[PDB]
Amino acid sequence: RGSFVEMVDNLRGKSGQGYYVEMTVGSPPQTLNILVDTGSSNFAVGAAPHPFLHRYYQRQLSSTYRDLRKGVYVPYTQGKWEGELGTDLVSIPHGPNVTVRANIAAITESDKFFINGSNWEGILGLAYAEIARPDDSLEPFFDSLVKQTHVPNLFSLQLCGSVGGSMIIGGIDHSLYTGSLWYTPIRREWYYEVIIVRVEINGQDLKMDCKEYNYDKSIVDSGTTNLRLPKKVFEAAVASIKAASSTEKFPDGFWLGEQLVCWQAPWNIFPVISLYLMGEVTNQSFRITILPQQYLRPVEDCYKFAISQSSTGTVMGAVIMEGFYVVFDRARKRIGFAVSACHVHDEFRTAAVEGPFVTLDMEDCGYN
Ligand SMILES: C[C@]1(c2cc(NC(=O)c3ccc(C#N)cn3)ccc2F)N=C(N)O[C@H](C(F)(F)F)[C@@H]1F
Ligand code: NA
Ligand code: NA
Repeated sequence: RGSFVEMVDNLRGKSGQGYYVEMTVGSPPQTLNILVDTGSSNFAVGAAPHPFLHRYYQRQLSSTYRDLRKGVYVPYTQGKWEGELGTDLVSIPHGPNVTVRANIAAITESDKFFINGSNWEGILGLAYAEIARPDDSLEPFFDSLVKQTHVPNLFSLQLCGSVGGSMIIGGIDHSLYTGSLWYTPIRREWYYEVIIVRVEINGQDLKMDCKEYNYDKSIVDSGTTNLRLPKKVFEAAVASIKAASSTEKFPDGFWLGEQLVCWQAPWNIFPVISLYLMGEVTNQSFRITILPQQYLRPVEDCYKFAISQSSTGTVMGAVIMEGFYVVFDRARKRIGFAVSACHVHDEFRTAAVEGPFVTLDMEDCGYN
């Protein structure tokens, strides 16, 4: 409760490749770097010598592996993986001092899944059983951790935008954030779905039916880079950001993430984005505010516009999370946000989490 020195700084990454944590699977333990992903629910690890991989799970070396004699096939818009289901013993060396028997999908075939040049070999899906594959009977890693140990049912993430950060399993570390935590209800335990109730660009409202913000869902997802916005909201958001900054002109492809843009060694024209999220109390909300620093990503002085359009709803990816300490408070069905002690900023403006605000009709903002 409160202080977890052994877990601080337990994430690494490369800009553009996500954040991963060291884990061990089997007996004797096999060390693997595993992508932290709050927008999926399978613990899926490379188990065959794909050329992009530094290492992979060799089930044959493990005395504690149990075969579930069941295959899984998992396609996405981009690519897919297939593998074999089983269970084995898992630890997190820079996490709690416990070992749990967990489901593992040993990935035996993949396309456009693994990143060439990255340092991770699997994915730790931290969301709920409802979106596990093949079906909701394949219990996720975190539910196994909680069922088999005294670890409380919550974890928190500080993603520092090369990259690093902290995954605190079982608690909150107060050194990772400043000011207060504000909480939004997890609307349904599948993804970490939340409800956005207002959006402002430099404190001007987009003024849309708030149902549009959440069409068909909004989620918090450390396994995606961009702030992704429903097409209609995305149209409104860039129209308003373009206008906000038109002191400078940029090729239009830029706004679609189709070309990059460059300077040397300009931020103050770019506006802040405020998302107000449904609060814990009736008619109460709070707001989180991000900086151009989060939505303009460095590529290597050339940046990518990292807000993009979506047909799967809003996705608050690593772009949003890197401003904030984010507490995934599963025991109470709520996600807390606070200003991260490590967020990328400047002398003028800071990322911010403020409340309470009075917002009426917040349940209308949910899509059904
Ligand atoms: C399972 C999945 C996934 C994520 C990544 N993520 C990354 O490669 C990555 C790269 C950079 C950053 C950062 N910052 C974070 N993540 C790669 C493959 C993959 F299948 N997880 C999520 N949430 O969304 C992906 C989707 F549903 F979109 F397909 C997909 F489900
Ligand atoms: Na328990
Ligand atoms: Na603090």
